[PDB]
Amino acid sequence: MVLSEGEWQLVLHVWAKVEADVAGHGQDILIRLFKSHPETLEKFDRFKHLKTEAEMKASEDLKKHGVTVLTALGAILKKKGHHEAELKPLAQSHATKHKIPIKYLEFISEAIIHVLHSRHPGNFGADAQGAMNKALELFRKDIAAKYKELGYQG
Ligand code: HEM
Ligand SMILES: [Xe]
Ligand SMILES: [Xe]
Ligand SMILES: [Xe]
Ligand SMILES: [Xe]
Repeated sequence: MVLSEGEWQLVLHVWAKVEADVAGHGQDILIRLFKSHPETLEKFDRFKHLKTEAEMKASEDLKKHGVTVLTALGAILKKKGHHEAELKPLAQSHATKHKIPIKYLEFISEAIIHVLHSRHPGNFGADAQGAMNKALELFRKDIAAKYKELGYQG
């Protein structure tokens, strides 16, 4: 699939607002993911112990990881489809070391969309959400193709 420049503009415009507070958005997204789909938390031996939303919000370690996640995603989105080089090490670590199924990438995509919708209603109307969804679908499609080459695809 290919996004139009108009679609990338909608994605990068709302992303510019996300970058004003990377740590805060990273925290919101990861917490939303763990509350909505508790099973995903089991993949993080680093955070499995967190029992409540309050503990999650208080974790400095969780906030640091959210920044790492958003920084990696932001670098990919800014390539506007030319992300082959950036995707390789991510696909390798998530397929071979972390063992993250495609299903879980769908869950975090949903979490990202929910958070942007709540925090940026004026910059995340239907058209902007559709463009972000297309961008995340492209990301997942390419990661899935990589998983298959690496011998995981699941
Ligand atoms: C938007 C998608 C995601 C991005 C861009 C992303 C990015 C990253 C980055 C940059 C790292 C550190 C380097 C590495 O290990 O590759 C990482 C580590 C990791 N990721 Fe992801 N990730 C994503 C989704 C997920 C999901 C959905 C899960 C599981 C539910 C997951 C589980 C992990 C785990 C277990 C680690 C290691 C954490 C640690 O112990 O330090 N990731 N991820
Ligand atoms: Xe995140
Ligand atoms: Xe990933
Ligand atoms: Xe994603
Ligand atoms: Xe992408």
